[PDB]
Amino acid sequence: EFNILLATDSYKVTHYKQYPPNTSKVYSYFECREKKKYEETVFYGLQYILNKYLKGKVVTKEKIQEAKDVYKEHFQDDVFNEKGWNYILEKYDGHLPIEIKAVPEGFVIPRGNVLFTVENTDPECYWLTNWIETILVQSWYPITVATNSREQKKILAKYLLETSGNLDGLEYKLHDFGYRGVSSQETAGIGASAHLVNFKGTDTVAGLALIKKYYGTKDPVPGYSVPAAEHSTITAWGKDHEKDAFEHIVTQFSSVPVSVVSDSYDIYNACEKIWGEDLRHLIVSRSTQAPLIIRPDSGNPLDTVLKVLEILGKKFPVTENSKGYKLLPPYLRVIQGDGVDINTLQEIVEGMKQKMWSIENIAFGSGGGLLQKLTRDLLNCSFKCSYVVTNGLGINVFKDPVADPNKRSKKGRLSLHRTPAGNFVTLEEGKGDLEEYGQDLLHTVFKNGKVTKSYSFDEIRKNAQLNIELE
Amino acid sequence: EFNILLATDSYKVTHYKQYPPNTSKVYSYFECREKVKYEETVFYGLQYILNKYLKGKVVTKEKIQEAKDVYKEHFQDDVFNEKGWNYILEKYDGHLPIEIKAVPEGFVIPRGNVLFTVENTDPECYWLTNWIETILVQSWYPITVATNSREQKKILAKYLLETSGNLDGLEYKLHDFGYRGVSSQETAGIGASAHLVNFKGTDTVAGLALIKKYYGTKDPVPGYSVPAAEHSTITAWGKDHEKDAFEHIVTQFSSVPVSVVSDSYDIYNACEKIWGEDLRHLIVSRSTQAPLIIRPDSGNPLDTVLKVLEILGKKFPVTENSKGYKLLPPYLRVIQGDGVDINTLQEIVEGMKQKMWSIENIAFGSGGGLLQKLTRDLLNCSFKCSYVVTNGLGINVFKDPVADPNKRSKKGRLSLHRTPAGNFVTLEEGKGDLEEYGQDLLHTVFKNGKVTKSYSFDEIRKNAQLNIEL
Ligand SMILES: CC(=O)Nc1ccc(NC(=O)C2CC2)cc1
Ligand SMILES: CC(=O)Nc1ccc(NC(=O)C2CC2)cc1
Repeated sequence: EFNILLATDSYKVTHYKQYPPNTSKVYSYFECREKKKYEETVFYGLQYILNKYLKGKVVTKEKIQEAKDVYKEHFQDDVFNEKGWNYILEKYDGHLPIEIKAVPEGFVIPRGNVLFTVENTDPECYWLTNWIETILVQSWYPITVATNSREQKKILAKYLLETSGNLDGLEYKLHDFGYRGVSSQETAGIGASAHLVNFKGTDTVAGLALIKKYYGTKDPVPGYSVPAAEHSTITAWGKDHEKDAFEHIVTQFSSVPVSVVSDSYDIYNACEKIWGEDLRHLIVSRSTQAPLIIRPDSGNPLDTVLKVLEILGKKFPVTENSKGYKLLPPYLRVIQGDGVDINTLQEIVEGMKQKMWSIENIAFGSGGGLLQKLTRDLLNCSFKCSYVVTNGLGINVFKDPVADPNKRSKKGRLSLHRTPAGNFVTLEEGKGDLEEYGQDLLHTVFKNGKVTKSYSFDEIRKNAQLNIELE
Repeated sequence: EFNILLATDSYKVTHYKQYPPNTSKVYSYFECREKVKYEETVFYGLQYILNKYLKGKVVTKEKIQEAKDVYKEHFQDDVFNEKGWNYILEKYDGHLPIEIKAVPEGFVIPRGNVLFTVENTDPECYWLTNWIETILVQSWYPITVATNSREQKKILAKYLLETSGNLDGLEYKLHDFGYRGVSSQETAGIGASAHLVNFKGTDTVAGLALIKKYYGTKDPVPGYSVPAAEHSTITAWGKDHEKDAFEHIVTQFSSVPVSVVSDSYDIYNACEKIWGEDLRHLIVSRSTQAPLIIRPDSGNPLDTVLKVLEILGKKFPVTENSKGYKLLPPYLRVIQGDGVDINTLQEIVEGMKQKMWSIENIAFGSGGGLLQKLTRDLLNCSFKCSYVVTNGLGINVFKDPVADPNKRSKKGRLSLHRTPAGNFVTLEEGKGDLEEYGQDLLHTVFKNGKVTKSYSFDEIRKNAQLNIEL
């Protein structure tokens, strides 16, 4: 069973002996720090952490004893705020005396703005604000996945609109194949749910359950998939029988869309000879609601995609759309699911555009690039103390390392506001109290062990829409 | 509650309909495919997966119904193999009819060798082998952390041995600060445990419990930490009171080691004037068992370490060790916990060596670089079918993409062997049965719902030792 007393950076266990004596309040904030591109970030994932880990009776006698026993061996010393944890158990029935205020989930906010703040609601628990830094900072992950996923959506929308004249199917153009490429089951669910803020396609089922339990959607599920082969279901037929495997699978799945990996031995032979000749009669007969989707999975991603389209365009009837771009027949599409990240995604669609291929023709799958090849440094996700009260006097605190101005932190009590031009500004030093900038956009979401404001996944999706979708 | 019917890639739900008719056996294997350079990998972490997710009754009526309802909406179609899962429920009381063979955990094996194999033990459950690919493939993560952690130990060992003449304290030279920098609580525990294969220092508490539950150590805990400041415990005193903060903290922790972040405003001032002058009397009085450990945390990592050392060298009595390298007094050390990954670690220790500073003087902390900035591509961790039986005939299967020879997979039944020179070789096409290469080095670790062979964390550590330690 999860124990919040064991869910912090070890050294934090020792911090109740380090703050200035007579400190009644520690107030800290989280930002995606500006770095001297990722100019705006989707705020998502806090509500999961609040419900799964922080809410309700999270302290018990047994949990305190367990922690005491572990830390004694871990430190080879007795340092551990047993009294402090007892106080929360006795006075608040194990509920964290903490208030967290946050921007609504789904909101898209420029770098360098306060996204949430944390403070203790009882003077005795001044040490608790930063105890829970470790667990709260892990919000960097769904924030970064949602943000990086949204940025790939911008690229797709731009090129889809240019080559086709509309955005139809945009929400299916980047599929999550990341289940096997992430570091754990829990990461898989969190990461999949963050991708679903922006798209509807995922093969990692864990994302669905998480969304239902922690956020909720009107639709039965937030995510979808279609029948698809892997290399094992082709190669199991034997090297001389790829055609047989192909024929079997497309016939099994004759009325739904079907993805078939085509590069087991020779992707170009498979497209030109097998699909394009031997089995062409099983492809051209297919419904528009059930195309064959050809899946290359090796080689230079751009070069392979172009050569695959070139091959197919000579074997199947291609049309030219109203924008001047070439379009495969509706029963035939391509998915590139190898080597895809935000950099290569851009290179592929631009390369397709150069060769006059509509983005209508293709969709993308991303695994490690989508859910694993990301770090806290990408958006400089960071949690810092900005305000303390000591001897009843509030003081604005901050770091400002001489060798790195980029690591300077904000001062005092913070608030987030709309500017007169409609942008965002973070006010420091309690200047929000002057009320010159309209309402603070941060809302209380957690207070004294209870979740006080929640968002549905439908609202979050609405908040995270692209401008191009809006327009 | 975790449901293994829902812990696969969505598309694998439809695979029982895609294999050749009358297939009775699917046999697959995992390798770190040969292409840095990461020539050898530590095999670690399968035992966690076996126990937490695969063993015992993993199928119930409720889990079957649950997955049915989920997949119906997910595919917008009824495609779930309800009958197959019911067969396992009814026949084997929900225990998986699967056999897994694996190299011992902690083993250091060159790239391109079979590390584990998977096959169904019941003909009806031919589809089961690749259903669990997704869960088993996540072993890439502990393998890669452990391997990358060990590669850094190799670097530290070389430079420590060169500058000091021994390896004393090596196991504490790379400390895990990755708890906040990983993608989840579960990942934190797994990765920390993998780091602990090589080192004893971690602030990621979750690692200890994982090891205790799934592996076990003779000692009460496998990892240790020491009291340390963060920016909030320095800055909370106010910008004009950094000295007061330093004095309070080193006085509170006067007889244990204490790490004190010193770059809140001006690292160089902090070292030269605050520590080196104002509070010097509180530092030179400390025990060898309780040093002050000064922690810079910003600026170019190499330049910052070198300047911090030059500053301290002029304020405190420096000795020259037997190898001719400079050594701070035993009550004073440094930890660099910013910008550290396998690349910069190398640059820092080489830079220290060039300036005649012993590696004894320093330790490193790494977070995202240690536990998060790694992918399945680093070691090319990959799971592939190599052998099937269809119509009673065994077939050696494989992929071999024309535009990428690096993606070619192995053929047939596999086994791992010791060569005449004492190295590892993987034999394909069932050739291990010819008995020209001695016994198979893989062991059966899982069979029909039971873990059949396991390793303590102490055994794993021993297996993973560096040659220089041996
Ligand atoms: C629009 C589209 O192409 N969707 C789509 C295509 C393929 C897959 N799935 C696969 O290709 C799996 C085998 C990897 C999922 C959605
Ligand atoms: C040998 C050594 O220097 N160990 C060591 C030093 C510092 C810390 N911990 C910290 O510096 C925490 C503040 C980040 C842990 C172990």
